[PDB]
Amino acid sequence: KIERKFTTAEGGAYGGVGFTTTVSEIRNPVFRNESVEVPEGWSQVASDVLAQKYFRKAGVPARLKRVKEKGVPDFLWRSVPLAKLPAAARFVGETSARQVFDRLAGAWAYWGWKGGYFSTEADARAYYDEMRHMLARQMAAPNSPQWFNTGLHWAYGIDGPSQGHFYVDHATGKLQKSDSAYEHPQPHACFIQSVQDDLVNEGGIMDLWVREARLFKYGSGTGTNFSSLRGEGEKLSGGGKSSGLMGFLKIGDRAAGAIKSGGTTRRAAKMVICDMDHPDIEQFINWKVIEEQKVASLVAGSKQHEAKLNDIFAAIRSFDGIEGATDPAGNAGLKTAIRAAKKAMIPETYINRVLQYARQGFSSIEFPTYDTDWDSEAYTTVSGQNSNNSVRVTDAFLQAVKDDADWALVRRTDGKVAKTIKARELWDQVGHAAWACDPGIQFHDTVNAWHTCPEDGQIRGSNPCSEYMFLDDTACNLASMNLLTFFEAGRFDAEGYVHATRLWTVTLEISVMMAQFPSKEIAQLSYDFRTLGLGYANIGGLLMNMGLGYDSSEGRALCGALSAIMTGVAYATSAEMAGELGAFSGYERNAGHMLRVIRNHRTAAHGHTTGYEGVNVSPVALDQVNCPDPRLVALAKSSWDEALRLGEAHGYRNAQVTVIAPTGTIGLVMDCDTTGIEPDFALVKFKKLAGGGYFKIINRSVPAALETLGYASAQISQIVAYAVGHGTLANCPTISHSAKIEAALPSDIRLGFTRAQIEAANDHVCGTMTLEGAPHLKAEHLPVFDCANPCGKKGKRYLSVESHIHMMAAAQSFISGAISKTINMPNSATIAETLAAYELSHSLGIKANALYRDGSKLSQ
Amino acid sequence: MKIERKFTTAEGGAYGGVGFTTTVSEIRNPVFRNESVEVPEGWSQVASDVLAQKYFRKAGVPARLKRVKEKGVPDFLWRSVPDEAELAKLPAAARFVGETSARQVFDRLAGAWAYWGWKGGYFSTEADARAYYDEMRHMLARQMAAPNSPQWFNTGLHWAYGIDGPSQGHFYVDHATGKLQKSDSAYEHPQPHACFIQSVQDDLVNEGGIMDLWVREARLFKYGSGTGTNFSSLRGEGEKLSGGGKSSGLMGFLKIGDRAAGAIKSGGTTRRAAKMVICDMDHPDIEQFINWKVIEEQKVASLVAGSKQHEAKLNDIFAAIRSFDGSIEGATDPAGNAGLKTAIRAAKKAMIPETYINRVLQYARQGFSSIEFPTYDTDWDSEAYTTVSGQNSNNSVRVTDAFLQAVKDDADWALVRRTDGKVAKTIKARELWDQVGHAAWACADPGIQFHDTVNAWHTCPEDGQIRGSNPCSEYMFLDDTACNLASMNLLTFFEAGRFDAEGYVHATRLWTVTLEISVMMAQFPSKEIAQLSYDFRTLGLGYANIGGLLMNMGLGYDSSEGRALCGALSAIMTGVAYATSAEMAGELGAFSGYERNAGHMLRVIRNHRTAAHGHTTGYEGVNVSPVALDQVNCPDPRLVALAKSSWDEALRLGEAHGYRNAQVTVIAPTGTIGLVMDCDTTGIEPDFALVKFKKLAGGGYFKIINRSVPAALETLGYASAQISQIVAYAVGHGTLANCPTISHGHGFGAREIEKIEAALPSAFDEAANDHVCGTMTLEGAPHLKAEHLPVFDCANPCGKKGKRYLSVESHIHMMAAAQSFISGAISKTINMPNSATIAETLAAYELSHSLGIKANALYRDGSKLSQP
Ligand SMILES: Nc1ncnc2c1ncn2[C@H]1C[C@H](O)[C@@H](COP(=O)(O)OP(=O)(O)OP(=O)(O)O)O1
Ligand SMILES: Nc1ncnc2c1ncn2[C@H]1C[C@H](O)[C@@H](COP(=O)(O)OP(=O)(O)OP(=O)(O)O)O1
Ligand SMILES: [Mg+2]
Ligand SMILES: [Mg+2]
Repeated sequence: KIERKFTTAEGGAYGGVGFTTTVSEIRNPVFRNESVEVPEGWSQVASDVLAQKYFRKAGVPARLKRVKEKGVPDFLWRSVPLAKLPAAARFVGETSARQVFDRLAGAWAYWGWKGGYFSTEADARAYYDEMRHMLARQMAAPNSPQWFNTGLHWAYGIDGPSQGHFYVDHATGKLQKSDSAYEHPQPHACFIQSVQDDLVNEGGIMDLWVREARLFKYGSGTGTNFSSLRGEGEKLSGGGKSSGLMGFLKIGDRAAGAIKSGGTTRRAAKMVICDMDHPDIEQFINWKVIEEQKVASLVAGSKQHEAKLNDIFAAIRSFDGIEGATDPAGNAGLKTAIRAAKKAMIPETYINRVLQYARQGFSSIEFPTYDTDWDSEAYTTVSGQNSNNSVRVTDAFLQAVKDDADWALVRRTDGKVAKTIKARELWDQVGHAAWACDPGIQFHDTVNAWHTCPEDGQIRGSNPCSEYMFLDDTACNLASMNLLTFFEAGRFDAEGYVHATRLWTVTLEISVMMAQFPSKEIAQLSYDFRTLGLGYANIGGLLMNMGLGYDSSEGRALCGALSAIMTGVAYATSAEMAGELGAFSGYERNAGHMLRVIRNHRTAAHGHTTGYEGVNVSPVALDQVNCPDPRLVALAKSSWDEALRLGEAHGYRNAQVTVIAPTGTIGLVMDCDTTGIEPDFALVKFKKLAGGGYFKIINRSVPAALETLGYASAQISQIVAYAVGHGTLANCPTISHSAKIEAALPSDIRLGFTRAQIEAANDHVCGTMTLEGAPHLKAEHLPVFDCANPCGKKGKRYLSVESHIHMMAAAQSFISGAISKTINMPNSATIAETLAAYELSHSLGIKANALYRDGSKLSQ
Repeated sequence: MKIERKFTTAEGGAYGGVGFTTTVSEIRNPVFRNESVEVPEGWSQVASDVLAQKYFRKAGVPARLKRVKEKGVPDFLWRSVPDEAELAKLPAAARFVGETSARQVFDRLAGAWAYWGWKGGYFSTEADARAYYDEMRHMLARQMAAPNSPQWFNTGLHWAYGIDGPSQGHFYVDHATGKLQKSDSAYEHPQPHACFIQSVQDDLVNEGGIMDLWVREARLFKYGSGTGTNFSSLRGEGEKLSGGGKSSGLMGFLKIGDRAAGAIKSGGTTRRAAKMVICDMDHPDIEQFINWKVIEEQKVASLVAGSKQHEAKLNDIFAAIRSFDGSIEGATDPAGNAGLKTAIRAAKKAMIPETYINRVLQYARQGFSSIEFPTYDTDWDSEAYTTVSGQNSNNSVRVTDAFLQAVKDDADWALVRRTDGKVAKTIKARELWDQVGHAAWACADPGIQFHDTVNAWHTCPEDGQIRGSNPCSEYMFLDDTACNLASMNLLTFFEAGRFDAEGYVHATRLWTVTLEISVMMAQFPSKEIAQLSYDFRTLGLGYANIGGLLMNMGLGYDSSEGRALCGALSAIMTGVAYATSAEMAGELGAFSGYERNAGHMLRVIRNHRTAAHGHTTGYEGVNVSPVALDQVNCPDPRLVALAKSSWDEALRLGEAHGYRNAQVTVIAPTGTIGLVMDCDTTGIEPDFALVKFKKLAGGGYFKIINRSVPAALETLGYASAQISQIVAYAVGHGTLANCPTISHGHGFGAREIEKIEAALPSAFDEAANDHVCGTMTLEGAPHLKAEHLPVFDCANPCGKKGKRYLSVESHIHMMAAAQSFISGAISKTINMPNSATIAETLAAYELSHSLGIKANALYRDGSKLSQP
């Protein structure tokens, strides 16, 4: 039975929340539509995403039916389909955010009782309402495929023919294939597919491209561990040798580059992992490195070709007295030009080719040159630029870290040593590759120390963002909650955080039941383990609304405390669903292992530094000391004391509870100041609206931040004008008096007018873009405003590399799947410091990570 | 059906008068050796090497065998399996060996044909089956004919040795029930088909779609087969999807299957994947298809130049820091190192991206004073050529007669969309023709296939138009069908100065039966191919060594007589083969798809027939009239009579019972089976040199005269006293006796002994070199008349001094004489001199269309970087 904490039955889901109307549009130097209706306090980057990312533009009719069901209530009856109107208006597109809200949360609760997740009809609406309130309050949101593909058959009756998509009955447990692609929604965007050492059969190499391409066609991402593939030189039973791992990786990389995510600008999300003991590991590590060099040589050689080949055209037309010019015997400078196209390594074929054109009386040569733009032809020529490539490393390899031991790259066919190598020498290649370009790293022993069901195999791979780590051929449904939107007044709504987690743990399962999967194996494996992926975001957005730095043990404490609460309330919620409907079919097989993941969790939640069973690196305990504790750190010990006790009685409905996803698109309709576990990137940003947009404003985070500290209202406006500027040169900048000030704060003049970069005008008319060296503010209270990058042109302080990592390790001891992250390092970063970030990550109990040095790639 | 004997007697068997002897085959680097090779005495060392290293079953052949008695099966046709009881009397190493004699190959080849043909009811009596068994093996031993390599690899392994294995994804149709089945075994049903034409639909991930095609293609590449597909059904780039968004275009998905083909070795060997990609001239992306390989060759060259420049210019940066005095960061800055500022200057003058100059600077700061920047070259197998795309495909363009008309009329050309059929973009037809000319002139691609000439001879239009071909463009039929090939060595039918037409008709009939039995015995790599191959049963009988036959008859390749002979021999082959098909349809019925295409095929047969009677008119529904059989110029008037009689009988029997097979003849390249047959020339090709290298058993070669040169000059009438002087002019006297430029001396009398005997190697280290090692040509030779000189023209000039060769026109007109009597097409790639222009390449494509040719391809010498 579910409660009611944010709504009343009399007011419904929208009592206390207003409503407005805005207009979304595009145009180049013509997609439009204006009726789009959006709730209160909603931004337009929120409103505009929903208008063409999540709205349906056609296919719903004007007014349509209910259907008689008898199981459960009237308000959750499906809708199904024109002589009222002409050919038009039988053809309408969505227009209000409540239309999608009611079809998302309605289809949630509709299927929800079909499975019997409710006790009474009173719970159905008390859940149908309570969840729409969090959608309108931007409190939480599921993954984007749910924002559109859920509830079109429930609320509108949209349907069509289908194939390839297979599901299972929620009541019988039988494998079925779909006759419709809409009546069974598709809530999953992550997939961890498998691949075998085989070409043409199912589950093989060429089959995987067929499996990935139907994923890419729908918009989902996929990740695969390819180390099952035998290396280059491994023999064939009745033939010769294999081409190698990289040769087949380039087939899939080329296929990902040609298949768009549903046809739009979005690239294909694809992850390519390889074990450290693979014979072709050095080719895998240096894949992006040498392909990046091919891009560099393509632009250098093409320009050198275009120049020299025209200088050879020079000597034949500089000749006046004939065309004896083709001969490299008697011409003004053709003997100089042929040795000028040599000299620069131009192949002899294209030099004779150019004078072969001249003998036909030809004017030109069409030799295109290439650049370093990322959508160029050069990058499309090379491989790798469509895959995220990580490396699976065992703790044994990083125990040859210290002993300077020898590493065995073992063959796949006959499990025999193919080549020996110093481990640090191989570790040296990993540091250089990521320093210049990739690969990411995933610690195989750390991720499997928290694997809930190892009897069904080891954790071998991840999704394109390394956030979801379960068995192969498993999907996952996602949802993240905007953290700061429970924060009104000075306390934080723990009353609502656990109600949000408990309620959102349930809706995620209901689409493990509601779903229709792109393959039959993934369909059953999903039903068998009912994996979940609940996360949070915007924690960096509140951590200074809090009033305390991102790089602060007082902040990692709060992070690990609410990360413990969410995952604890989620596991305890899943144990409550296992007593009413039964644990997931794969639990009893692994009841001994899954329960050990949970006791290791709350041992890390009780702050204990010891007592861990089966972990390779003991997780970072939760800081009992430095947490602000608005009745919180004890609440984290409360849920896992209850999740362990409840799970011991009924098991668990889900094998995994939580993740941390890069809530990029989904964090925009939520008005999340920061995304995922990240901090904010600036104290100054912009924002669009109807007619024209991107009038610059001040990050509303630090007005409320300094309000938390001892400060008067006019006594922080203080610094906003110091940071956003005055929008005029009207009174005492260095470019006032004399040489029309309706630039209206764009923050350029269309100088050569003698101005020794005295752009304190920019510091004046447009603000310092930073609070470093600001009026009034106490020195000890500015580290609480450090961002991801140095704020502004003259800002110099930022959150260091360990600030990002230590924040991660504090949360990962209380999350099922890894935290997705790529930390920017300064251009100064050396190869030693790059491995230092990886080596620090494993010692801190992190499962996966990714680096990027500033200015390292030609894609700048 | 009755099978007669012409080459054997029942008492003599298959090898009566055929002597067998044993040789040695060996391979190594500056590895594998077979000390056991038994071959017919006439076989060369090269043919033995091909047999031993490619066709012999190298392992798994049991040393003791035992027959499996079957009911109704003659005893000599019984299967055999390992004799497990008698194998245990041997050391474990001797129980399963490899094949050792050509007889084993011959026996298991014809044994399986006779065995399966018997169960299929193809033989009237046991005597006919034994005659077939005997005549088949005799021809194989006598190098008169050969099936395509997959038959040499695979046919008879299960029938002769019981060799078996598991099988997935392969299918066949039961000859008795007609129901589709799945193979339990990988060897019981042989896989004799080498070429496949495959369809693809405008779909990404459904069966028959794009990604599924790569799976199908990969399945063929693993076994060693080649693929051909017309991709014109794929959406143009920018065509909207009804689910929202555009398609990324045809070239993007072509890049996928091209990258897959480069990563899959055909047959697992060092061989490359045989892949044919075809686009229609009205496709919206036709411009990117035409200039595809043109741009990729530039990308290769840019990689060669850009990498070496990146190497050279970035090493100098290190040398500027290493020879700096010793502050090593007042060394990394160019403000304190004058030589370093010169290096960065020379690096940016080379257009090297500065994002890469900051890296090597930051790299030197940490202590490393070295870097590996790999540099690429123009070799075909190196990393540069596999980085780019297209290299794993033969790109052909499919041209309509209306387009060629629009080029003549300077009309404009619409590029039709695939979804709605509306005009994507209008282009001038002539400038589109100029790109095809410029592309093929620069990087050999694209080739061309004439859609209307191909479908003018399509015998089964009710089941669709011929849309594509096989990798070498000889097989042309419906999509999702295969074809088994076999070629006859024409020269073997020439002895005592006359062409044994009676035996040629005999070999055609028996090999037509053989190829049809191969359809019945086969298993196929997909259900649709298995069903369609069962329903139409296309055969690919062909020939080789017509150029070697022409030279042996004293006829030039570029002559009316040589073209009239090939047309007659091609008319007899296809005529007898079609008449044999019609007779087989008399006893067992026409193929399932014939009844609805009868009026269509019989029309094709009539045009073949009227082409045989010499009529320059009398063709039904044909866009470009074929080259009718030259009646007055053929050197043997009896062959012109036999051609007319064969097509009269082929149509008469077709009118009665139809035909067992929808296609029947083809001209394959015969590259490997030509070596095993010891054909002087392959397919329709002429010869290439007047002196050749003979391979010795242990290793090394030594040059000899083209064996057809003495036979030619005899036919023309040159006396034996003149023959030896003409040959020694070409091959040389081997060793410095008779020279008039530098010979005997004034010196060594001791080291002279075998200074001189060491002069046959023919490296020679003025015109004294031409004396001992020969001119290697016949122009300017003693005794030889000037009107007989063209008889020795070859595709390439011979020797360093030789200057005449066969014209491009000679090649094309020889094709046109044969194409009129070929079911499919003729695999040909014409090599043109480096001096050729873009207009001359288009003229070659234009001349081929006007002469009834179905497809062609050109390679200008020196055009590709791949050519050393
Ligand atoms: N023709 C080929 N060229 C190159 N690599 C190939 C080829 N065929 C297969 N491979 C590679 C792909 C895989 O890495 C590996 C196994 O492929 P496949 O032969 O289908 O497996 P298999 O399970 O049948 O084993 P085996 O080949 O030993 O019988 O060999
Ligand atoms: N996501 C994609 N990105 C790029 N091209 C795509 C994508 N999906 C399909 N295509 C291309 C592949 C083909 O060229 C063409 C049709 O493929 P597909 O959409 O699967 O066909 P379909 O038969 O389902 O038709 P339709 O898209 O009209 O419903 O579009
Ligand atoms: Mg295999
Ligand atoms: Mg589609």
